[PDB]
Amino acid sequence: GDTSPAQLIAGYEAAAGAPADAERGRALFLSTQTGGKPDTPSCTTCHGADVTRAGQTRTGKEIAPLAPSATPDRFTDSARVEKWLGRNCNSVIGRDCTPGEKADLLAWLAAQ
Ligand code: HEC
Ligand SMILES: [C-]#N
Repeated sequence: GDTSPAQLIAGYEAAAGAPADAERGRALFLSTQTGGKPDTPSCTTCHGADVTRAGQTRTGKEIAPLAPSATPDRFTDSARVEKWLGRNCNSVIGRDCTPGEKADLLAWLAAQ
């Protein structure tokens, strides 16, 4: 792609002013939120709790696994991460994810 996962995470860490924390990323990803859309209370609603397995849309269509260990080119395009997170941070949390949240989430996801 046009970037590496490390370059993406570094960019978010610089915007947040702090290093990524993958344990915080894991906790946010598995969390149940109440501020966003009713049908999507968690990132796991579509991607599952184990990101090495396929996820499912809200209609049951298969979503390729988010883990780079199962799907190779994950997190190698800066616009694609922004485009999807720009949509589903709002759907799950009710607001855009901050750059620190994006750093933490990708740091956890990139190691799976
Ligand atoms: C269903 C409505 C979703 C919810 C809720 C969340 N995500 Fe998602 N995500 C969804 C799709 C259909 C896709 C694209 C399909 C694909 O195979 O990529 C994505 C994509 C992402 C990405 C980008 C991956 C890349 O290749 O760079 C990321 C980083 C991601 N999803 C993470 C993520 C998080 C952190 C969520 C909660 C805030 C979340 N997703 C919610 C579908 C859905
Ligand atoms: C997904 N975003």
